[PDB]
Amino acid sequence: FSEEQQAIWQKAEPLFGDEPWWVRDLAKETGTDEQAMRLTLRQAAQQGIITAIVKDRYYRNDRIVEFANMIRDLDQECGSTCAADFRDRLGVGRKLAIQILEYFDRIGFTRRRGNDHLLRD
RNA sequence: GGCGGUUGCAGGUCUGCACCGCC
Ligand SMILES: [Ca+2]
Ligand SMILES: [Ca+2]
Ligand SMILES: [Ca+2]
Ligand SMILES: [Cl-]
Ligand SMILES: [Cl-]
Ligand SMILES: [Mg+2]
Ligand SMILES: [Mg+2]
Ligand SMILES: [Mg+2]
Ligand SMILES: [Mg+2]
Ligand SMILES: [Mg+2]
Ligand SMILES: [Mg+2]
Ligand SMILES: [Mg+2]
Ligand SMILES: [Mg+2]
Ligand SMILES: [Mg+2]
Ligand SMILES: [Mg+2]
Ligand SMILES: [Mg+2]
Ligand SMILES: [Mg+2]
Ligand SMILES: [Mg+2]
Ligand SMILES: [Mg+2]
Ligand SMILES: [Mg+2]
Ligand SMILES: [Mg+2]
Ligand SMILES: [Mg+2]
Ligand code: NA
Repeated sequence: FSEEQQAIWQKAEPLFGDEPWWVRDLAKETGTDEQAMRLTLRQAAQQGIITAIVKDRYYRNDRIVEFANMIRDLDQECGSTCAADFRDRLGVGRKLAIQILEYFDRIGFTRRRGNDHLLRD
């Protein structure tokens, strides 16, 4: 973190609860230039503090670990995790549910086969 | 009706519907 990036992070940081954040919303909320916020969160993600599931949409890393354990729970009730079941269980729209699931697919946590996300590890 | 929107909801996925913007 530069000095400008450290001042906007102390701003952005308390706002990271259980919900994901778009860069642009973080920026509107803390009175910071959108692009300046974009670079600060990218460095926050290089540190290992927050993870972008899609470009500019971030969760705290411990939130990700909880989602990974929800996939383990559903895998064991159903035999696998599909979009519809995950978004039912999360209580969120299907679009965020698929963003999260496709995140895990591309880190190799799960693999997609048809509608299912199968535990890979 | 056309073109759009890091909008929402759905269905595996780039479309439908809704809402907004410009015509
Ligand atoms: Ca894990
Ligand atoms: Ca299933
Ligand atoms: Ca499995
Ligand atoms: Cl959430
Ligand atoms: Cl990623
Ligand atoms: Mg939502
Ligand atoms: Mg629903
Ligand atoms: Mg909603
Ligand atoms: Mg999606
Ligand atoms: Mg497939
Ligand atoms: Mg019309
Ligand atoms: Mg459009
Ligand atoms: Mg937005
Ligand atoms: Mg767009
Ligand atoms: Mg949309
Ligand atoms: Mg919009
Ligand atoms: Mg379909
Ligand atoms: Mg496809
Ligand atoms: Mg397309
Ligand atoms: Mg429509
Ligand atoms: Mg109307
Ligand atoms: Mg109107
Ligand atoms: Na939990």
